[PDB]
Amino acid sequence: MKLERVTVKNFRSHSDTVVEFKEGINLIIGQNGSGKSSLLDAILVGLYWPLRIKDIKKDEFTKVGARDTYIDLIFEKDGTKYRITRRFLKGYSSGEIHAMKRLVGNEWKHVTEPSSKAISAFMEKLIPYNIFLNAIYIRQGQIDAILESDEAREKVVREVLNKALAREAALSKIGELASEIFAEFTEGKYSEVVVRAEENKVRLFVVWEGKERPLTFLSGGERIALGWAFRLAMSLYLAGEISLLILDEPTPRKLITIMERYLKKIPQVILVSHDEELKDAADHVIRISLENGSSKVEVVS
Repeated sequence: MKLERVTVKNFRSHSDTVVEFKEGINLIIGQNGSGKSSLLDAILVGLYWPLRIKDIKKDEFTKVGARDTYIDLIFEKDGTKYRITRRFLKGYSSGEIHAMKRLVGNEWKHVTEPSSKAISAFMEKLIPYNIFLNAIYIRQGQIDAILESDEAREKVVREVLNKALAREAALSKIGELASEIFAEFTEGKYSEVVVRAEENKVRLFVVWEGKERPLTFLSGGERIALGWAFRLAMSLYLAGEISLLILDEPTPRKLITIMERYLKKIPQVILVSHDEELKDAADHVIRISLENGSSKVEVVS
């Protein structure tokens, strides 16, 4: 899946936001409170309405203000360009209008009935809900939680993936994938990460000199590298392949190398951050700022 264009009108601080996405790493940059994460949220809801994204309530779309709330997402998947349009009307005569069309030549045509249920049903076939919200979308805090502790890690795994028979196999596979990725991250310094399952506790080890070692055995960058390797391994386990990554703001140097080496091999990456240092590591730079109480976009690269 490849996002192309997102238009958000009257959702949170986005009065009239239009963003064009392209191949490679797309960096959305700006100070805190600019509305980047909310734009991501808008994309997610735009894709998977009326399913629950995070703790977002439908009211934010259906019952705020007098002006229409408008979400318009254009994306490509398997050669076909799709366009989802959701319009929420306010006031006395309030309601909802939902459409999903595909591009035939130079004209948009409905892929299904213009209703929430049908569009949802279609999207479930196009890209299942749990896939996007776990394989594609990397929510902020998950890496930390992975690197926090065994219980937290267990929490993250349980969150991302969802009867221990499948749990074990899943963690084994994820172990393999994570080994493979972490082997790349550390340039072969390590070749095997061990993911052990226990009663409400997922243990994560790295092998050194044949013997296993815990998180503290690693350097500062090696740990974050391991966390990323694990999370990405889980994504890969879920999707079977990584074509699109949407990265919520990573906690505020190894990120640069992780971007330069790994993420640039991915067809499309959407990254949100306030860190200017990342600009050189991106293929396309979109700057967003809060002005007069509304988000404002400018294209840099």
